[PDB]
Amino acid sequence: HPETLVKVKDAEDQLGARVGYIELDLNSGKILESFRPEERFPMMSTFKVLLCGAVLSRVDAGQEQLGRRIHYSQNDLVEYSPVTEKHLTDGMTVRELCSAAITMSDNTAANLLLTTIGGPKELTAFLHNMGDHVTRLDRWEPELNEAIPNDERDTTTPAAMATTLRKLLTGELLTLASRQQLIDWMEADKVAGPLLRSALPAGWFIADKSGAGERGSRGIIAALGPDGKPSRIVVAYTTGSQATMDERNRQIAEIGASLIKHW
Repeated sequence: HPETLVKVKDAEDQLGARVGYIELDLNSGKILESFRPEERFPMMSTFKVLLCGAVLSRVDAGQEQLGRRIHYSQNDLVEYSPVTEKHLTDGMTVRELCSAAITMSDNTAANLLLTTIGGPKELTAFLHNMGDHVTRLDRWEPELNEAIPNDERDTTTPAAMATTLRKLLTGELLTLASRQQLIDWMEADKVAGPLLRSALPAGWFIADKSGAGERGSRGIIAALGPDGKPSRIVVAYTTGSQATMDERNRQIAEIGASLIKHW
């Protein structure tokens, strides 16, 4: 809705930075709204959905098993590892690692999963071979969050991200069991509190993945819809703002409000 566009323009003016935005019908694939959909934005932790997407693709091929247990060291623990720091002795399964990566945004869990698939270059190769020749991951956690101006490393466009997410959740790439698993992990997201979920009415379905980085980097990707079933995909990014985390959350929150209001 045009009223959602002005909120994005409102967000742009108040934050003093670019705001990437796109709205996409989950079923048909028709873009309902798009603001700067061809510009690049830092992915931040939103890449962790694409990460486990490649992981599930390997699971389908038999190259990976969700029950496989991975042990790791203390030297592997990077900043913000709320789950993986608790399992140095017993280790964690691939399933548990993806759960920590998508629900808790465990940075160490993400790196461990990246090692399984062959690193960021292989995640980029994965996205490339599913028709996404725009999105690229170059670095590991937490270096991928640097968000240097005009740096195209670890970035994406709202359009590429939205269509990629749709193809993972509902596309022909992954099996039915894996599509359900990925959206289940997203539905159980714990660290997207003051965003789209803040404007989400009761009974509405949401499965998302938020992100935060340096230099005012904020973002979220989500499949949601009323009556407990997802019907649209929403992708929103921003970077460059000197604003606090609080306003960046509330700006994206206000964008979600008009989205719901003019559903």
